[PDB]
Amino acid sequence: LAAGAVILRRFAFNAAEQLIRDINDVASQSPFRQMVTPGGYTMSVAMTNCGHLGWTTHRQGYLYSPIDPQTNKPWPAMPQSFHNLCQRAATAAGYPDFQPDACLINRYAPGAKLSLHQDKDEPDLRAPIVSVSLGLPAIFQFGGLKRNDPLKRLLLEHGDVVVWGGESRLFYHGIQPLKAGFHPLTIDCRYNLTFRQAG
Ligand SMILES: [Fe+2]
Repeated sequence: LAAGAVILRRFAFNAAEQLIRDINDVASQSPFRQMVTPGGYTMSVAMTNCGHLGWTTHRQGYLYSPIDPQTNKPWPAMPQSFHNLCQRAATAAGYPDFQPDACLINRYAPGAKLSLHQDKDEPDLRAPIVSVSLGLPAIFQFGGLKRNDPLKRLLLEHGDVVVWGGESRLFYHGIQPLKAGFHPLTIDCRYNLTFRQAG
């Protein structure tokens, strides 16, 4: 249970193949890189973006930038398949006016994790985040408004779409070490797209 969250399991199953082709297309211009946190530690989750803006780490913290700091080129345009799926997901959730300008693509290798954090770099925290999972299953862990609040678990599998709105939007969250295994479309990893209204 998560207030404001609309869980649409296997919603992106049909679009999955095209999404993976489009991730590889995005990755050819802006490669997956394990971003260095402000404290000097490399993240285990490999990331990249597409859209006008893109999430990245820098010296003084976290920010959205229209430029990829590794390639020094802008982030690739958001694929049509990405726009179409996010629009369908958002509309089904009660947000037909949601128009993302940023999509953070997370790649999880076996054992890759993401510790507890909040997504608060966006200007309007009332605007939801559309999460699309592809490939190997992962355990999404979440608390509440505070970091010491009781942790709940949710498995996110291939094609699972969640629209994190309302209270759920501000929840402290993370991903547990990705269990090893096989998936027909991604081989040995998990991909996660998080559409954001960043401008
Ligand atoms: Fe997050």
